[PDB]
Amino acid sequence: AKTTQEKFDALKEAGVFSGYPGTTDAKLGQDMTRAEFAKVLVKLFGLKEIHGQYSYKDKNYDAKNWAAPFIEAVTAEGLMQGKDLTKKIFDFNGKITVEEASKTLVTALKLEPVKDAQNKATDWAKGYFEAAVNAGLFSKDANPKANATRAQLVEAAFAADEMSK
Ligand SMILES: CO[C@@H]1O[C@@H]2CO[C@](C)(C(=O)O)O[C@H]2[C@H](O)[C@@H]1NC(C)=O
Ligand SMILES: CO[C@@H]1O[C@@H]2CO[C@](C)(C(=O)O)O[C@H]2[C@H](O)[C@@H]1NC(C)=O
Repeated sequence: AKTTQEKFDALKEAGVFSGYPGTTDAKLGQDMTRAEFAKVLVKLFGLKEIHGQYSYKDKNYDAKNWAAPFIEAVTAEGLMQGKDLTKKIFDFNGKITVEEASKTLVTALKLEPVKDAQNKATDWAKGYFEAAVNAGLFSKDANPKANATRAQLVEAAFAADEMSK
């Protein structure tokens, strides 16, 4: 049993995570954009990329956006939907939150969301967060509304990959 840095080393090896330019530093106290997390999900679950397609109307969401193949893939898969359907906004530059990540992983893992869960999560996310908590993907005193740290995401990702046989 294996430190957060060691889990990151393993996930980086398997191409799931990448680090930052000019440094081998994992920066586990830093946040992560929704674009970066979409990639992580794609690699975590071996989803196929989707090129030449753009389903969202965010500014600079187009063929010059390195993240679009990943954002399209997690969207076809049902793991992510964006933040509103009417305006078709994904918010690729915003940071992934623990309750958002929770949604994605609970769904990818086909776990049962909890009806009428009591916790601090946003309404739409309460069953997702509670299920993610009970799966050991996030700690029960993580803040569901806070941006997830890279440490928390390494831990959640590593645990999730375990749950896939
Ligand atoms: C700003 O450079 C980027 O940093 C990103 C950090 O978060 C993740 C999910 C990661 O793999 O660590 O994605 C990284 C990008 O791949 C990119 N990294 C590099 C080395 O250019
Ligand atoms: C603001 O509405 C929420 O946005 C969340 C963004 O993160 C994810 C994981 C997403 O699907 O991309 O979950 C979204 C929630 O379902 C919710 N989005 C909607 C359209 O209701």
